[PDB]
Amino acid sequence: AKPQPIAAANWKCNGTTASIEKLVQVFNEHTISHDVQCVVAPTFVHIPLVQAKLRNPKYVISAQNAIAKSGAFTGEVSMPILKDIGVHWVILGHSERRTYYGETDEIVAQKVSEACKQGFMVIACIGETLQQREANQTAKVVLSQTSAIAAKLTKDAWNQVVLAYEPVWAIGTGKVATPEQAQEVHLLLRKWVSENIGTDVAAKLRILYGGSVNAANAATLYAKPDINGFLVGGASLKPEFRDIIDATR
Amino acid sequence: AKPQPIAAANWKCNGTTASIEKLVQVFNEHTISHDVQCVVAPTFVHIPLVQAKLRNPKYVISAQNAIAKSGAFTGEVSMPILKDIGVHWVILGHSERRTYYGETDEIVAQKVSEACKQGFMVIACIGETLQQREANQTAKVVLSQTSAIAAKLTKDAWNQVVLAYEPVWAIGTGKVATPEQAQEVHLLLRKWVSENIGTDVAAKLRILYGGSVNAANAATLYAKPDINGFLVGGASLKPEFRDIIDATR
Repeated sequence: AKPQPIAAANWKCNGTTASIEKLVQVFNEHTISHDVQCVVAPTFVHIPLVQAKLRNPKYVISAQNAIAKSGAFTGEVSMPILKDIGVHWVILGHSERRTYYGETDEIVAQKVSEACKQGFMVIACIGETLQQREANQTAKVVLSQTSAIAAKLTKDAWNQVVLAYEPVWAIGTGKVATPEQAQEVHLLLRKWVSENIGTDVAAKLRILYGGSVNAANAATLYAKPDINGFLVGGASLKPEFRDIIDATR
Repeated sequence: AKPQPIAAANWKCNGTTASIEKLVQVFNEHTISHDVQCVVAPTFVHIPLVQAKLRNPKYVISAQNAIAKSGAFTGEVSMPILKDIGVHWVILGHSERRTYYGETDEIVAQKVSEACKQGFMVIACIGETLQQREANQTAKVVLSQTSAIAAKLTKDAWNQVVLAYEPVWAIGTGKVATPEQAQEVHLLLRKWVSENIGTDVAAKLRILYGGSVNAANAATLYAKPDINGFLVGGASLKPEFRDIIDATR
């Protein structure tokens, strides 16, 4: 049996107080009747508003990034600061951060390890570029990204790990991976985890797909046996996030 | 006559809800009886708490960084998002961001220009390294940093600019610039502004000093004619920020 699914909203760098209040009300009013962990990841400055307004019992709040330690890091938000304010989920290694903001495999791996030590649930993002896919390097890349993370984790830390496979070419581009494309990658990831980390770990691990998930494509993705839900960007700013949650039934 | 001074607290990546509530109460209870703009720059996730608790009428709240535009920038906070939530001050180009987080002169200049266009008051940070100082390059460096910013500003934008001269070797090191060291740089900066931007602009411009400012050294710094207040890191997490404010009398 599949583990508990996750439907996660990565709002990225978007929102106003008014738009968030309206969308949160929509999410609150959508009654969910199956076992699913819903996640909303607002910008840092919007975390308190979401904490104040979001009440749907299936939801938890995540940060979109963090640094490991407090101190003289003007502009950054640390893991201890998030834990103190009640945020104990974090997205780490998103492609935008890997690409724009210097986050190498080593940096991502270190952040994931620090977050697990500090008691976070971590949505750790992996995924190949268009060039890597066309060179037949998808497996090599996602396994190298995953193994880099794994090298800094104890076995027991994996209870806190969620993988999000987001092919870079599918992020924001209007070009979702097909169910077959996504399932092939999720299958190979789960096999690696089973063999390298443990059979128990692999059975319980959520491996989410992201990159152009929408209300219309989500259910046929979720029907694949190794897809455990979604990390949703653009559609998660809209009422159709409700449909995406319901696609994990 | 000097323009209105500023006393600015850069909390950097520090705080808990409990510590912030206590410190804000201390700041609230310290009654200020002269014309000074006090500024507190909390981490992004702490902005709403500070907005809720800080009531001293001499204070405004600043961000420690921003990006110019909303969109698909996971982990970042944009200038429109800050304006919407009521934050209309921002620190840009802090040395930690120049050094750790890729912010070149071009990047800082672009951010300052975008922030001014969006109606922010901007505390734009400049300053030389220890090696640059020892090579007799202090003036060259701070004027190059300032001119890079200036090249992207209209004259009228300078009504929104505050410069913060923070020699890198003084930040967090227990080694404040002497009043004479700081004044020499502030004098040369103001002369450049007077000649390159305008005499009116230079007379009104606040040029703040930062780098190891504390309660005991602040008044003799402020006595210098071209120092208009302070950008304070470590001491601003403590009750002696009150003394620093009072040193601008």
